[PDB]
Amino acid sequence: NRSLEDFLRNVINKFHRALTLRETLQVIVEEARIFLGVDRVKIYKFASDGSGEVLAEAVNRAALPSLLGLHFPVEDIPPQAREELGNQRKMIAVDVAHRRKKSHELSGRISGHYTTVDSCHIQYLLAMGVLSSLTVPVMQDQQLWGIMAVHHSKPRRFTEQEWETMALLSKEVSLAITQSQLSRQVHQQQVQEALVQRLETTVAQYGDRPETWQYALETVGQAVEADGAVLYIAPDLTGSVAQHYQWNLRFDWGNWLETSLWQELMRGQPSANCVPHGYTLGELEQRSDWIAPPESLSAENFQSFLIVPLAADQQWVGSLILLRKEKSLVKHWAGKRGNILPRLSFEAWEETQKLVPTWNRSERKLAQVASTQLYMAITQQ
Amino acid sequence: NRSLEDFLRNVINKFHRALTLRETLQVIVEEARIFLGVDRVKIYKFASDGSGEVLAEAVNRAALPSLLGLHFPVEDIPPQAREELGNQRKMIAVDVAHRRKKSHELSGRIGHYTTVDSCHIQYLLAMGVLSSLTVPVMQDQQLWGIMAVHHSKPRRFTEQEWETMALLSKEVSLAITQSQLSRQVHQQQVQEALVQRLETTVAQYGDRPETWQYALETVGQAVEADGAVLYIAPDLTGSVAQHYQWNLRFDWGNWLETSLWQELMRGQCVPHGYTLGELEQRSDWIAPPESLSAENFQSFLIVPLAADQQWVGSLILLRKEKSLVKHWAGKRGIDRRNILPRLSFEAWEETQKLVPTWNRSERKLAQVASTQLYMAI
Ligand SMILES: *[C@H](C)[C@H]1/C(=C/c2[nH]c(/C=C3N=C(/C=C4\NC(=O)C(CC)=C4C)C(C)=C\3CCC(=O)O)c(CCC(=O)O)c2C)NC(=O)[C@@H]1C
Ligand SMILES: *[C@H](C)[C@H]1/C(=C/c2[nH]c(/C=C3N=C(/C=C4\NC(=O)C(CC)=C4C)C(C)=C\3CCC(=O)O)c(CCC(=O)O)c2C)NC(=O)[C@@H]1C
Ligand SMILES: N[C@@H](CCC(=O)O)C(=O)O
Repeated sequence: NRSLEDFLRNVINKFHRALTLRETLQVIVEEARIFLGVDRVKIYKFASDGSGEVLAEAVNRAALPSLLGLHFPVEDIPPQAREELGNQRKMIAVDVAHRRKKSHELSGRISGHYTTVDSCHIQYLLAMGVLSSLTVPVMQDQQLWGIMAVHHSKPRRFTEQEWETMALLSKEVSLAITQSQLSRQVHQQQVQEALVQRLETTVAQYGDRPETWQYALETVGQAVEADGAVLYIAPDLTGSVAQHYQWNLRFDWGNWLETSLWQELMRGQPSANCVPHGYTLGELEQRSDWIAPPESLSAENFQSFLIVPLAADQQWVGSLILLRKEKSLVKHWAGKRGNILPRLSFEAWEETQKLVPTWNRSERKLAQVASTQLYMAITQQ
Repeated sequence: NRSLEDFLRNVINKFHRALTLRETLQVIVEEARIFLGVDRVKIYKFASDGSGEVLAEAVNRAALPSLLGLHFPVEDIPPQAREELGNQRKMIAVDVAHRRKKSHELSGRIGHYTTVDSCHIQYLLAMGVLSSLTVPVMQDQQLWGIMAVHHSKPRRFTEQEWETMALLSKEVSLAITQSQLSRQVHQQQVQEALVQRLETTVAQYGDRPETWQYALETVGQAVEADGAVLYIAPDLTGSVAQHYQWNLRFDWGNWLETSLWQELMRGQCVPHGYTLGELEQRSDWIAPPESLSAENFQSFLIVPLAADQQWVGSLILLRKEKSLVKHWAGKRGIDRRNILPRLSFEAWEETQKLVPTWNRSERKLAQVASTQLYMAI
């Protein structure tokens, strides 16, 4: 007999009333650095393409540089090393001055063997001013989420007491990542429900008037974090012209929406139940029925479209159109990357990248739930 | 630059100060029952043998009975059901009155029915249950247990409720991980505090024989043994074969000189476990007096204090037979357990006898203390 909105709030109040993920990573590296008495302890998180970022860092600035916020390319860690770190779950200790390494299991020991290090990784570590390195794999969903990096500018051997402690801290990071990922999912459930309740109240208050649909559309566009949005309402029983509503736009899509192109698009039909389908601008232009929009239309940098038909079997009543502009992202890399020899400079290199917007799992679900509500509201609930 | 003792206490203070595992399961089931408005929500944890226990429960007592603390046997949940819940991670809903079921993925979210086996139908009817939702609880990609949602009346669960239960299952899984990691850190302190306790008694209390008695009781308490034996091999040419005892009635001075224990205290500092049944079936086996066997020691953890060449002593950690009592939900038959379901789930109390084992934490701890003593004398 308790509402969902009240229930989700109780989950966070009791199970997710903690610190953020970033703040937790920061606490962990500082405790490791003090306990080890080393120059630098970092936490590095892989991206999908194998590259990564330094998310947390405790560092003696007099001894080592700060790599916080810097990105490293995929080639820095070759498949051989990733295999040993992830699938074998090996912590790796590199003794630079003697060009040797050793591996201990992240799991346990129940009881060291030295191996010669490749000359590239030796120069690499030298270029960093590092003579002692301990790489600790961070696991999540049986995958290498990233590493914990312990660096010292002087020769430094680690006792087993220190191995086990870093292995323990690795599980703490894994714990926090799990915590943060679940708290994210709960919060997405709150946003979903808050959108539904807001839409229901809007209709109950205003009814079947343009103010309802204008307010509802931009409420949805804001929840799904789009850059712009359009709600199209088809002619009802015995004809009722056509209604369209816009948010964060500049020109009237009214005439453009009546095009053969958009009538097919809004229904989710190719030829060129509220299942949202994503599109890029470059894909729509390749349609056989593609008709160019006005001049000051394509200059708004709108590149990503999420079109959701307002339908239910033999009943199509309209469509929800969510838009996203091309975004410019800045990444600071450690040295100039963009082969056989390692780079010997790790200075901050700035790069700007025009990324094509994507509609993730949560946003697509949110758009589905939103359009479903819109369908039920249009057919007079 | 920091000691280990200070570090581990900071880890617990900063990451492990919250509700216990038991308290969290009880919070979770109570929120689930109130939210769903059903008669009973339970959390059920599997043992290694396939059986399980109702750890937490929220129940409308005027609608359904209480199963809190009760054990259910392995036969109740057949291999195929464990496969669906575990490796396939299926949430299973049973509509008893129509003898049908539908399955949904624990993580899948964006409706088909199948006939339920007649046995599981009788089973749920015997419980007074007409509507059931079984949600797998995972840990390390293994089926840790289930969350059981039971209603006496027919009840179809909406999509919003499926996701919500799935979310609570992830919450349970999180609390389990936190609990286990909290246990590891605590066992790290026990191992640490043992060492510092010994070292304060080594370089300060001299080489008095009273030290080997205090270290024996300190280690014995840390490993939570019922009795401890420290055997000192003859020193140099021919000193004296000594032995210290803790919580040991009779004197094992004679039995230790036997080739039975002489071979056991030399391996063949890695700890190794033995049950009494193993010793009795040994080709090398000589019986002890009745006064020694009257204490009923069944589990032996022998840790040879040696480094290849030099073998100066051996550590023997002992545990008596344990008696565990189980409250089975209904009386189990002597045979034909997979043939017919029980129709009565009244608490049947059975006492069990078992030989205690030595887990990874205790064997690691026994190894730490043993090496600590080897370098001592
Ligand atoms: C040589 C042309 C190329 C190359 C090869 C290479 N790398 C490794 C091992 C590792 N390199 C890293 C990189 C990092 N360590 C860090 O701390 C950070 C920042 C947080 C980065 C980006 C890691 C983690 C490993 C694995 C663990 C280790 O310490 O070795 C090897 C293997 C070494 C060996 O054989 O012993 C090789 C061959 N590195 C380059 O940059 C070139 C492109
Ligand atoms: C028949 C002779 C034997 C038998 C077989 C059987 N069981 C199932 C399905 C399940 N049975 C359980 C048991 C429990 N449910 C609970 O809620 C609790 C907590 C107190 C227990 C111990 C579970 C979890 C399942 C799986 C999920 C489900 O609801 O189905 C089946 C499969 C049913 C099917 O056809 O799908 C079968 C064949 N059960 C017996 O007890 C007999 C000894
Ligand atoms: N060797 C794999 C990674 C294996 C792992 O994740 O453990 C790679 O380079 O992508």
